[PDB]
Amino acid sequence: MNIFEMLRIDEGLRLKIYKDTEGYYTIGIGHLLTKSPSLNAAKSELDKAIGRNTNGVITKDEAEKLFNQDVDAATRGILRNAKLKPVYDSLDAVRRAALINMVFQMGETGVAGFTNSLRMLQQKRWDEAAVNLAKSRWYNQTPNRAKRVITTFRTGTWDAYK
Ligand SMILES: [Cl-]
Ligand SMILES: [Cl-]
Ligand SMILES: [Cl-]
Repeated sequence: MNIFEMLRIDEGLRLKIYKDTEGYYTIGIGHLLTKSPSLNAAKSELDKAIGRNTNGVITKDEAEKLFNQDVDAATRGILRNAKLKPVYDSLDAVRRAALINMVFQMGETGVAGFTNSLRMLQQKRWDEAAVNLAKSRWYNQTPNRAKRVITTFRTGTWDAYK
């Protein structure tokens, strides 16, 4: 397993514009297009992202390409964030993947706000961090996915994805 396969499992793959769990226009492997309620604003962002007139539909290669960009960008954003970088650097490879997963879903800002959990993760208090992570909108809104990520931070293994 690796970050790519992990995200592929959590986000799925859809080739036509769809709405995410929050109601936002997305495509591919969890590539958010816009928070705007307009399908037209979404198709336009799509064409700009792809470099062609898509008419709201992309190929598998294009979805994969967006995904590669988004993972890279997620990871690099973590290294550039003063609150996240130190946590990431302290983690082992498996847990690093868990933190990238949360940043991919919720944005760097969102994650950077889990101050207490980040502190427990850096201290390697796994069970305590698992408990704290769960007291969040994140966990209540997407319980299945959050548990998978939480178990990942707790155990340092990919068991939840097997
Ligand atoms: Cl893009
Ligand atoms: Cl460095
Ligand atoms: Cl879920």
